[PDB]
Amino acid sequence: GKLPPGPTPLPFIGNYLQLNTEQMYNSLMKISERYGPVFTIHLGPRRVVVLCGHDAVKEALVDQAEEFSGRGEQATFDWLFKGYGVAFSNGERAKQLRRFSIATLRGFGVGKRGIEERIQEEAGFLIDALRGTHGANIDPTFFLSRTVSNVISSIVFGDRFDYEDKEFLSLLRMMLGSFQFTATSTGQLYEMFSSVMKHLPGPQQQAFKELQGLEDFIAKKVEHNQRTLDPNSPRDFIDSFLIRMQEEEKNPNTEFYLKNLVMTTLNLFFAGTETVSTTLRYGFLLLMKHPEVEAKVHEEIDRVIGKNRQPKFEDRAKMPYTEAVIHEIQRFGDMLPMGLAHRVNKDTKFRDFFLPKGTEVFPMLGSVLRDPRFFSNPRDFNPQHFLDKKGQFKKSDAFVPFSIGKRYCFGEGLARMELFLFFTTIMQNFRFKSPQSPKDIDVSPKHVGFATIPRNYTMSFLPR
Ligand code: HEM
Ligand SMILES: CN(CCCC(=O)c1cccnc1)N=O
Ligand SMILES: CN(CCCC(=O)c1cccnc1)N=O
Repeated sequence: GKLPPGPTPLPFIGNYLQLNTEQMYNSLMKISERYGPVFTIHLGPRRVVVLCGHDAVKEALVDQAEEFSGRGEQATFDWLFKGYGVAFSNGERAKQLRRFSIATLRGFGVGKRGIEERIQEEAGFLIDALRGTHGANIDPTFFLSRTVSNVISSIVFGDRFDYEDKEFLSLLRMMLGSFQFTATSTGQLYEMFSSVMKHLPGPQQQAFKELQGLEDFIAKKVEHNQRTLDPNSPRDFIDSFLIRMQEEEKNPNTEFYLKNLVMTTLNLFFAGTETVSTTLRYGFLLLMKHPEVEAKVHEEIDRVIGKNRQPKFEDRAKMPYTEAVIHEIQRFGDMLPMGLAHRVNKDTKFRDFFLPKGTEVFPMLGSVLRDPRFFSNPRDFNPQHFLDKKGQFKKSDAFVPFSIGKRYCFGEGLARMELFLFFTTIMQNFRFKSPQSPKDIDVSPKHVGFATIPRNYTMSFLPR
């Protein structure tokens, strides 16, 4: 029993005095610099091992992939999921749900021509919607989120929602509110002190109501799908999972049952909406602070693609600049700064430390995206980070916004395709005008915590 070094905690409050709830990333970088790249923290009463920089994250999550593939505690969410659903499960449950969720999303077209066509189909509606604003200043938040969510929604529910469906707008707010809550100083405090904070009035109460709203909605859709299920012709992710529950009814230890379906579906609908939506939203702001970057992306679209032919995922090979920009938006944007919490599944020897079974591990993916050894200017927006001196696309080992190892984001293929298609389709059609000159636009985050949330803004879409 020999743990990574770390600051001496106080009872219950843990390392609270050294952890500034407003910028947790800075606090943890300060502690790493003091104690070393691998260190122990007390997040309220919870003992956690933290990993800082590429080497430390990669050594754990890759070199010891099997030991570090457990899912740790996440207080904003555990009260609801309770260890069910793909994203929140462990061991055997995680393997089954993951394997099926992957096979099933491939079956509806993910990673092939079919999802490409669904994204092109949905982008079309966004085009119509944005033209329909006639260059007025709009908050792009829900314009983007409607379109993004409709891709995953098609797959998981069988049909897109209408843009004017008021229940659809509601659900989107639920996702937006609860996602942002994990970025706030209150979200951070909650992670430390949930056993008290759950019973107190506060922004946490609204996050709970939204997460509950999302669950009740998925439950209601699953009930409807049961009542009308055709077991030889599945219309969606829900049907396929239902069909698989039928087939596993004889196995009293199956992971395939209603709770795991509701929770996994919740995971896909939520994960499939908010991250891509937020990445787009941050990217637009970044591109209006950098019109010379927007311009070069424009000339690349104009040259490889055209003013009208709709982007296909193949075009990216011939567009290293746009690809560098997109990746740079993901690296700069640092959507999930701690990823999702991990834990060791067995007693584990890591460097010269011993991590007993169940030890919680926070991979600092943000410390990797901003690791100075991999990025010439880690703290600037610089597409040159993903370009060689020939102007060709250059991959980086520190490019980890989807995490790495056994639990890596299996939405990765889908996200990359959406980001490329949606950036390129939108920018084909419109240039972005800010009601502010490039130099007064603040690209620093509104909230940084378990998510990175861009500042509110408005913008004009001006047609080409
Ligand atoms: C820009 C978009 C996205 C980013 C930045 C992102 C990032 C991440 C990260 C950092 C994790 C944690 C993996 C770990 O435990 O280490 C994760 C997990 C996960 N993501 Fe995403 N993701 C994105 C899009 C999506 C999409 C579109 C889906 C829907 C298919 C999705 C579904 C999932 C699921 C189901 C997990 C849990 C996997 C598991 O527990 O084994 N993600 N994602
Ligand atoms: C409420 N939500 C919590 C976790 C979602 C998640 O794991 C995620 C989010 C963005 C990208 N990939 C995964 N899941 O339903
Ligand atoms: C917003 N984000 C959730 C971040 C996961 C989280 O809540 C957490 C908690 C403790 C340590 N690491 C991540 N996913 O949608």
